[PDB]
Amino acid sequence: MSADFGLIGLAVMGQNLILNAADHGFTVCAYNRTQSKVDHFLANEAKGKSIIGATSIEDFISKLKRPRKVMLLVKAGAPVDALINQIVPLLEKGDIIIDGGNSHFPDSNRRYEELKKKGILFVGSGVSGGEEGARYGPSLMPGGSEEAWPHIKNIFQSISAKSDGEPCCEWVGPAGAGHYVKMVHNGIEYGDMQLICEAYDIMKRLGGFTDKEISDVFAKWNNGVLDSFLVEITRDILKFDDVDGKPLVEKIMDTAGQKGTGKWTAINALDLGMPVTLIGEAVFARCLSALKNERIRASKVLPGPEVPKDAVKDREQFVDDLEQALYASKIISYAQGFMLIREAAATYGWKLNNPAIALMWRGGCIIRSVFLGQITKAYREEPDLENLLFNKFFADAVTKAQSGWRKSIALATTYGIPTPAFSTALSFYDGYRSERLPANLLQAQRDYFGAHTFRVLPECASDNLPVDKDIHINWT
Amino acid sequence: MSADFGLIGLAVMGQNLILNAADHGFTVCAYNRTQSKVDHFLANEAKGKSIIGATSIEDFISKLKRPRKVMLLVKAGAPVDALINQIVPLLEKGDIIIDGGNSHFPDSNRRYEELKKKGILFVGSGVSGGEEGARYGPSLMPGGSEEAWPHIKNIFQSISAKSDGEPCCEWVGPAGAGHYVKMVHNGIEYGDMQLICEAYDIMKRLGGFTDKEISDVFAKWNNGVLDSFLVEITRDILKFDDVDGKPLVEKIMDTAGQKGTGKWTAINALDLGMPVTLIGEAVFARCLSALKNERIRASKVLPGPEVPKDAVKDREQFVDDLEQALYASKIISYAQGFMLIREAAATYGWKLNNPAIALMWRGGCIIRSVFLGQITKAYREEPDLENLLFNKFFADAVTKAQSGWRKSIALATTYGIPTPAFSTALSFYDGYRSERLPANLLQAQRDYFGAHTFRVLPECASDNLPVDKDIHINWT
Repeated sequence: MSADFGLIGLAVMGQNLILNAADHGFTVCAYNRTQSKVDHFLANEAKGKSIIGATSIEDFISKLKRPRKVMLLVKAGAPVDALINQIVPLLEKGDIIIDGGNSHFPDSNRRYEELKKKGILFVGSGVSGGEEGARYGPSLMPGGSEEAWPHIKNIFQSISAKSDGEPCCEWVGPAGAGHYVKMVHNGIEYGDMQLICEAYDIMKRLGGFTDKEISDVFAKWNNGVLDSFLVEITRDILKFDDVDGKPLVEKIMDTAGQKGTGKWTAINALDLGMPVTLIGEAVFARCLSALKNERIRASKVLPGPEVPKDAVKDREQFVDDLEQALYASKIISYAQGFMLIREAAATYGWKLNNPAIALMWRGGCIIRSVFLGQITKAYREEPDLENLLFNKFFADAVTKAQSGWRKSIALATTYGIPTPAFSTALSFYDGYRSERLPANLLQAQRDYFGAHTFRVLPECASDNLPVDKDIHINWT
Repeated sequence: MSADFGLIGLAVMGQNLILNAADHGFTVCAYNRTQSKVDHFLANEAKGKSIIGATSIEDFISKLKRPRKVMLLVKAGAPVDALINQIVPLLEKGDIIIDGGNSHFPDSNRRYEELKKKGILFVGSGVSGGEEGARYGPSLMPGGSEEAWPHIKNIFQSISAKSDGEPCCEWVGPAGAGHYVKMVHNGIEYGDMQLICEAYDIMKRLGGFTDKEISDVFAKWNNGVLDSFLVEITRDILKFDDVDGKPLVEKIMDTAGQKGTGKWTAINALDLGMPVTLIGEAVFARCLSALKNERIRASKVLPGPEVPKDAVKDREQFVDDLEQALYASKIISYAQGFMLIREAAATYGWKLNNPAIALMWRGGCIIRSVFLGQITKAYREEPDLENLLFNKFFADAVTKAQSGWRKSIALATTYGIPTPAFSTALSFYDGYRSERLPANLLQAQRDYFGAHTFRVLPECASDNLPVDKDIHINWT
């Protein structure tokens, strides 16, 4: 029948995607596990647009052009498998299932291979932008069956956010790759929110700035190198007054939530053996924050330095150093993010495209920023770039940051303001640039209590201690 | 027939356990997947001791007193399930399978429940001490079927290391709990090795100490508050000369290995939502070290501060500050370790005993130290202690450490020596003691781009913004 695609799952997110598609001249068939929301949606915001409803699953399936394109925006987990299982029999080879939910990539790897067995095409797609991003242009990160891409390309790229004419949507890669890349985006997200919160914390508890003053600093920083959506909303949150003129944010319970996609990145980093330390710290910091009552109790007993009113003499220098600390740390976190992507490409055998991934994150998504355009640029120039930090633009940024980065950390250190993300970024940076790390002692220790053996430095190879061989020493 | 227990798996580890049991007056039946190693072992080190061999699996099973006690010391994974599956039919209800290998606890949870279904008793046991620890007194951490404990108690406690008359072996708890606790011990281990390596690195690259000088510092520190096995072997490694008089350790390739048990703790911390940041950093640092060629390349291009010959004027003060940094950081890592244990007890419904776990880690194991005795003591006094840092002894240690801890970190920061573990410990400490963290902004941010909602501080509850309710604000 008539409908370019259908979408099941009519939460605000999916409704806005359908609306977005309709506005771009697609006929969309809207459906849900239930009914109330279909009729209601057709009655209100879908009215007078190219949006048709459905009553049955077979009705839905019947209203869709060939090959049938079935997008799901449902809760992750078994409900995704529920729909898939009741849709497969109503389908024929070459039809396309699109999971747009925040599904864990091994599930998408599985659904991909299972559907493939039946000749059904699978697209596991990341979607980012929130409610309003879905309405006007989300970031879309499709992966799965490559042969499904020519069929969803025009729908996806038309509705996606644009960055300098270019759509924020390219084919990510095979199997669970789209959801994988969406996962990492969410890990990076956690990192950027933690880094921003540390800047706020240092200005508040160390500098003694009012929220309006910290808001103005974010206003100022957004006008420069840190230009980004998260810095904008932070600027906006910090000046937001409660009904009583007092800053609303200072009344919020300081216990961070996490639905899960953030820990997944840290876990994956661990599985893959990549040092994604900042995202790790960002996840652990939310875990720390959850422990509200334990911290109230801790605050009454554990000592720390006094923060005098005059700890910051030069407020301009303080703020300028902090900007470089935030900015350099962010560069570390993203450099770590792309190391992860680099290792996952290699381990999973996925041909992940670094410029395209950065492009897809430039707009639509929560982490959108000018900074990301600069990442796209670096990888356009060298798509084989082994680390972001080997790019001149980022190497220069990090060189310029040196003094402000270290000064802000020593300052937070001296005055007892927690900087988990700033600290781990500098430690990683200083470790990463070390030709020789103290892991030589680590190896010696291991060979000592466990005879686990060790390799010799090629420049130290000798009679005993030969190159490319596992050496054990009797240390006793 | 005759044999208190049998042990399958005749690697050096298991051989030494059998030997240890024999010396304590047990008749042990030795067996292997194969034969050569059984005959060979009976021919040499088991000769003239109460150790008998076996030829068949049924032969092995027949030589064992009732209820039959079958210990496995084989490679983790499927080989453990292999043995179990071929032993179960040759067994009868109430017989006891003991897995002493380094098995991942969910596997032990599974084997426990499966064997339980057949009325077979299961013990998943941690074993720590290495080759020589197995020969004279390892740490043993049994968990599984409580009803198996009265049957293995005397064998286990007799052969285990002693700390002040007390055996380093108590019943850990149900299902996979023994292996769980062994896992965490190994996470803690990673942390202590990384912390030690950072002290070494700072003295070497920042202080410009020779290895003999750093060895003497560890000699000195081992005579005090840091008294421990790992500090001893480090002291010993650092003075160890290669065949050419040059320090051997400086020739070792600085790429750390990890068999896996270390990442498991960080992953579990993530699954459980506990801020086990130091173990995380220790695992990530090994991951960083593996990247040898990328770091050589990084070292040639990325800038950092110069370390002048006179960066350390006062070597005595430098060393004294560092000792407090190492010591305070270690206290953080262990405090994090027991938070993990605390959450796992609660989430899994396991009645984990904190004094007993600390006791079991006091001796035999790689992390053995006087420090651990002090942990046992703290939990004997208050077994309900919510955090180690609420204990006076540790609170005082951390109070005394303040100045040396922060000074060493600011120093490594200023001069560009990586201190991932020192840094994360201080950040965690400063976060943990904060009544209010900037997770209030995090929550505001989330409620803004995703309407995820937030709670109000009870002391800020009002007309709008009521207590114990999920608030959303229209920030725009």
